[PDB]
Amino acid sequence: ELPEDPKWEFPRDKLTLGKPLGEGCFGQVVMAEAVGIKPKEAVTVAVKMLKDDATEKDLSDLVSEMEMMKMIGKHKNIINLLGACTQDGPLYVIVEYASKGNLREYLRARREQMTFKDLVSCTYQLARGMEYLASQKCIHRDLAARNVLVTENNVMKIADFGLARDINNIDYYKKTTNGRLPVKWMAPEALFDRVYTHQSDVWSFGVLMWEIFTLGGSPYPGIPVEELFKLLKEGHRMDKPANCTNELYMMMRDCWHAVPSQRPTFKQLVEDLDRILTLT
Amino acid sequence: ELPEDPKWEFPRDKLTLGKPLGEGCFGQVVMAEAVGIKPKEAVTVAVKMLKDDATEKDLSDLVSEMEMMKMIGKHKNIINLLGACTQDGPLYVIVEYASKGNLREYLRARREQMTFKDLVSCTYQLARGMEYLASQKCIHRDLAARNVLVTENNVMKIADFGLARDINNIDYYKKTTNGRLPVKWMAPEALFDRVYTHQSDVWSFGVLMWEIFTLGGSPYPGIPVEELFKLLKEGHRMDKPANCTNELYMMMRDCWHAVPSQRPTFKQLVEDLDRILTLT
Amino acid sequence: ELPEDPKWEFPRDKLTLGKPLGEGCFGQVVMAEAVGIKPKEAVTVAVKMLKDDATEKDLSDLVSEMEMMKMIGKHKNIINLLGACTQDGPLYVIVEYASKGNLREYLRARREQMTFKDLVSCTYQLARGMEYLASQKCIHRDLAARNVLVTENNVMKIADFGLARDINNIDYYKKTTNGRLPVKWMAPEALFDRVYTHQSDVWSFGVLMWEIFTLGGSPYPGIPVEELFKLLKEGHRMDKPANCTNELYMMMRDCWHAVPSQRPTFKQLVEDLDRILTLT
Amino acid sequence: ELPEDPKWEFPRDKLTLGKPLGEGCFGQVVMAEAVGIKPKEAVTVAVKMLKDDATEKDLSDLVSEMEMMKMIGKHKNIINLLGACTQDGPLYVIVEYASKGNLREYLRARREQMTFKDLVSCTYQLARGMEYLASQKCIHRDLAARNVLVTENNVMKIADFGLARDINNIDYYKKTTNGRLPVKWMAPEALFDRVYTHQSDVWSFGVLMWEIFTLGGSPYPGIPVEELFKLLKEGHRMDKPANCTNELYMMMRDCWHAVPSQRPTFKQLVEDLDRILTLT
Ligand SMILES: CC(C)(N)c1ccc(-c2nc(Nc3ccc(CCN4CCOCC4)cc3)ncc2Cl)cc1
Ligand SMILES: CC(C)(N)c1ccc(-c2nc(Nc3ccc(CCN4CCOCC4)cc3)ncc2Cl)cc1
Ligand SMILES: CC(C)(N)c1ccc(-c2nc(Nc3ccc(CCN4CCOCC4)cc3)ncc2Cl)cc1
Ligand SMILES: CC(C)(N)c1ccc(-c2nc(Nc3ccc(CCN4CCOCC4)cc3)ncc2Cl)cc1
Repeated sequence: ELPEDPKWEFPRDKLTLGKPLGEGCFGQVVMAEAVGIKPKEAVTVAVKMLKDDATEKDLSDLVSEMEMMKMIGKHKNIINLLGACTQDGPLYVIVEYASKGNLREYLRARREQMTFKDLVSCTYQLARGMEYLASQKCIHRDLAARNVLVTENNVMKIADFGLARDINNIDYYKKTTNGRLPVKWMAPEALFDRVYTHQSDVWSFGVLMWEIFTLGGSPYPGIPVEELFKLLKEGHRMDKPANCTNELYMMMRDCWHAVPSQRPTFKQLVEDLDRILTLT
Repeated sequence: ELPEDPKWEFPRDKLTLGKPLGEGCFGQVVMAEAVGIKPKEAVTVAVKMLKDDATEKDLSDLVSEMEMMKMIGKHKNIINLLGACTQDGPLYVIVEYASKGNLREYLRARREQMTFKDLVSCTYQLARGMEYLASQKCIHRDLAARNVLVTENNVMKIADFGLARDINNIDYYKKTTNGRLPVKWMAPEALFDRVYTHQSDVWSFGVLMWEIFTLGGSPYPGIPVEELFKLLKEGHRMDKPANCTNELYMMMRDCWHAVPSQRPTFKQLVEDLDRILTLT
Repeated sequence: ELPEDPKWEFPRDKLTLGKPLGEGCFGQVVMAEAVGIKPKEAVTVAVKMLKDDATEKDLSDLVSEMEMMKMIGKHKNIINLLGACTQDGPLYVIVEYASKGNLREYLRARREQMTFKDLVSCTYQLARGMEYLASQKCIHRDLAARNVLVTENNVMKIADFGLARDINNIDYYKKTTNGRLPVKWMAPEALFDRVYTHQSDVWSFGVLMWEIFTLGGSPYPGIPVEELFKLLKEGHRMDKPANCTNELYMMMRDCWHAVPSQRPTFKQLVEDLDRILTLT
Repeated sequence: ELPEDPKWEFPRDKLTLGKPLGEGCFGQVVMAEAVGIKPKEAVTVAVKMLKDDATEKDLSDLVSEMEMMKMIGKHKNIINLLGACTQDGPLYVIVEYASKGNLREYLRARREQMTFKDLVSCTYQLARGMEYLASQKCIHRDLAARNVLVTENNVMKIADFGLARDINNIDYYKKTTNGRLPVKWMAPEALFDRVYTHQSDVWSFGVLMWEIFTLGGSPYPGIPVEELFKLLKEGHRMDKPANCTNELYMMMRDCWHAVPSQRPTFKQLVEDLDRILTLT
């Protein structure tokens, strides 16, 4: 059924599936080996594919993710699309491999020992990735620690574009009902007003920072998602994590302004975060 | 709520609403006069706006239509977006005025007297408009006679982009359930397979030709939409209209091939239709 | 395609279509004559049917309306389902005929002369109809003046159940995104919280009262739907119509309490409205 | 946010969470102990709850499942709803515990040794459960081996009602787009025609039988979900599993008739399956 794309197509015989990296929401990812880089030698990659119980939504999400990674482009703070097996056979999305795993699990481990200087660097990389994304006119809609992978040598890479959208010409004003996004990372306009913008992503980024500075802590601790709907309206916000500069918490609190225009842009988070690193 | 766009914004005091051109599915259009073209004099235009009972879908559709007309661009066989009043007040979408009305009502009238040479010219213009649209990577999804307007001097213009989509980077494979498109103009893959492509639009164009050559006739005469679901699967198609070249009916029948890839592209319909006109 | 229902099926030869009563959102209604009541003589009825450009949504809405009117039952303040032509041919929904037309247009006319005593009676009937509906565990979701018909002798009848739902066992908590309901009649939880209950309908009823006491006035005069989203959050409400008891406006204002549980039930509106009538 | 239900409410202090039984699609289930049966002693139960990354869909699904289990009722071949913690705190759905696990994993294990007589008994129980469900006017929409649990003493229990629907008064004709159902278990009308009936469930049951008689085999072996769309149209079906009576395969093949009305009802599968067991 799927159409063809010559520039991205990759021969099935040059791929050898292996150890399953983990099951997802609309499929699963397994470790693999692919012959084709321009050296033409075996480099380790990750292959996202469907399961037996796949639904049409699962199918459409994975295809969407493949199509998003193509328009986004090449960047070091995001996982790059290497190749894909679409023609005659099961869909395979070939992306780069991240040896350390996901940011959440990574952080919760080292609590060798990790430093504060690292956390600011870690956050800065992510700010850079999101700045680029926003420049490409793409809204992620699912920014979280679990969705950030870390390779060998510790490079921060934003992953999982199954829910991302192309905002180049269309913004989906009053069309995005956002019922499939995790509530604890959603901005108020996303939850109640049927809209999603770059400013909505900065809110989520704010929550991402909290996860980092708590070493993989779960947002709104002790507060179930079901009561968060009214609390968010009341103006409730999370408090400062013991192990965070008073300048950092103000950045978080800034991403959490009820009014979208009053929140900082990703370019701003880049400049300000760059400053703090130099003075660390 | 709506963001701003300087290049397209138009002052409310320079607009004078008037005679209602007709009610639609998600609002209504009225005749107006606007001072701002670069002469700076009063030119007649059409203003699309919401009604009192507007829904959020109605709202989102109209905004979508405005955003689509911006990425599509300037073309003579499509109604151009002139201006828009978004800032502080009711949304107003200012597009050009078509004096004769819609193709369907237009055709059903003259049955002075109209010629066959006209019908081929009429169809050719439409083929040109759709070729351009496809080039801009836009799928209309609602091509029909009622959605084609004709100005003074008889220029064919494709209108109503509330259902159109941007296919530049994303195609919506297995996501488009297409429940809001008129069934008698829908291609089989659109109705059953959760997809919509340029080839799907050629099918609809095929039905548009039938409407033209029957002088505003209603597709599948005597067949209710409710039984069309099974008939379309059986391979049922419409027959040749008495007042149509045997070469024309083959073009229609070609747009109606169950397999999308076996249908002609819009560029082909351009070349072939151009040929027939010269020999008319 | 549609299944069969013996108890409601009505022979096509005993029906004679006629004057079109008006076009709708998902079809149209025309005046007709049907032989079959138990006298077996020609009684005037209204037939709801699809148009040529019908969509699958239009189709599904009309079928839904037919199925809703069956579970709701027999009541004088609601338009009753008389019969239906589903088997072999175009779907026809046969409901009773209302000679005066819709409440909105009706009211805007007489502004012979109508009295205040009438308006309270008119509102009381509607309160009775909605009480019954709520008892049948049905949420209308589209209560408005335009959706209330008035027969000969002036009986108030609630119509148009295409958007109504069955709440008997399922309530659709966080599933109802409500994007197809007119915003000026929607309750805040309906617009922002992805829920709809009987309390949501009382809000709409509150707006219905305003329409009545303004003689077919348009809600939130001078305020476009697009700015109503923020105003509703601010706590903005409509003010008292000159030609309304100070006791009435308090009932309206009571249907408009931000908290659903603080609004009056339909049974309460019945008792209180019954009181005022006796003292009029 | 969630309303209250006295007859089903269960005190949080009388529940002790424990070992996680496994993660799901919209939450997770953990083993627990609850004091309240009418003995008033500690009985093991299973608690379905949300995770930190829960979405509004996840939330709405779990609530839907709780509401479905209430209207369905008490039956031995389905997992019964014991209690629920909704008021003030995280939503907890308390259902009965199944010690052996899910049918799929169960079967794939014993391939002590299991007999053919068992498989017919196993299939018969499931036929009984589904007959009852259909009687209650509920469509499961997700019948599969993975969704059938087996308790101690080997009783077959149908689980996971997050996707189930109430068909009592409404059937959702042309409304059910079914994009969240696993394709390998879907009936053709479900996949292409926007409908779902009891006959659609018999198809899935047909696939369930295949899973049983292959000892937890994966449907359409070697055929990826992506090519199944065209194959299903071509009339392709699965072949007889080596370890299945020629009378059984005919029952499967009967559930797989393209025309819904030509498939057997659940009552029929009950009578016929009951016959074969007696002669085993
Ligand atoms: C979102 C989701 C779930 N679909 C998902 C899951 C995995 C990935 C992913 N993971 C890795 N690399 C990697 C390496 C080690 C481990 C750790 C695995 N773990 C360690 C502990 O023991 C059990 C296995 C995990 C991942 N590389 C690329 C990608 Cl694209 C992306 C999305
Ligand atoms: C799709 C829909 C309905 N929303 C819709 C409706 C109208 C238009 C539209 N119509 C005109 N010009 C025009 C001129 C005359 C008549 C004829 C009007 N008619 C003639 C007979 O007497 C009654 C009025 C009709 C239109 N110009 C621009 C536009 Cl954008 C577009 C879409
Ligand atoms: C919601 C919608 C639009 N689909 C719709 C439209 C019409 C009805 C409806 N209308 C009537 N009776 C009636 C009588 C007179 C007039 C007045 C007609 N009007 C008067 C002025 O001149 C032009 C025609 C209008 C209606 N009876 C039963 C029904 Cl079920 C229901 C819904
Ligand atoms: C659909 C889904 C996933 N959400 C899901 C998951 C679990 C259940 C469920 N499971 C059990 N009992 C049980 C006992 C043992 C094992 C085996 C667990 N397994 C064994 C092998 O080692 C690892 C753990 C599994 C389940 N009881 C009641 C319920 Cl309601 C229902 C749905």
